[PDB]
Amino acid sequence: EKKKKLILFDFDSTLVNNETIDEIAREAGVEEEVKKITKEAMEGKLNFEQSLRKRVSLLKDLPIEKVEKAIKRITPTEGAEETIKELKNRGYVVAVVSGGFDIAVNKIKEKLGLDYAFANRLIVKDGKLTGDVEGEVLKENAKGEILEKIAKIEGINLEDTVAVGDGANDISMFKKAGLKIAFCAKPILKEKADICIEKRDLREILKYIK
Ligand SMILES: [Mg+2]
Repeated sequence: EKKKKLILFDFDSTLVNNETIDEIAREAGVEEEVKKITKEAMEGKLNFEQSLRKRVSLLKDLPIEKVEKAIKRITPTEGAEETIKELKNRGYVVAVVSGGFDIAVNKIKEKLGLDYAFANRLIVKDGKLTGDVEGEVLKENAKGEILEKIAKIEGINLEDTVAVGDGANDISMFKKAGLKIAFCAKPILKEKADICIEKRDLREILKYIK
């Protein structure tokens, strides 16, 4: 009869080792420029949505096959599946909320056995990226809105939620969460975290969760 907890994870650099957008940028020949903007966005120096639309536009015309080649290089962070299975083993609900893309996130949702997955989407036409991106994980308070929505669906009080993030777009998720864990995170998020983990193994979060 114990109560369930809801645990939300950020995708890029948290559940997986890579930054999806930077990997696709490599295939489009704009890795350096995109990497730089990604770093500023995660450090909180830029509005997230404007920074993402700017990086995605540099991907215009990339064939879908090259997008997949970049996605295939994405690997799960050390300890990811074991950690998710242990949380589910306790009866907890687990979700991934990402400013990244369904094309990468959908895969990991099934691979790791997550209950919820929210991400943006790359627009495609004639088998190539158009350079646009649309979705519900763009606005500054988007992740916090999703955390509240999932918690309501599950009947779980916000005090019983845990957010694990690593970038500035995880700040709104931290505002609503009962426990805030910064996983090998940028300074702007570490300032706001309850706990900061710097060892790159997702199982390290289990020590802090009953
Ligand atoms: Mg991240």
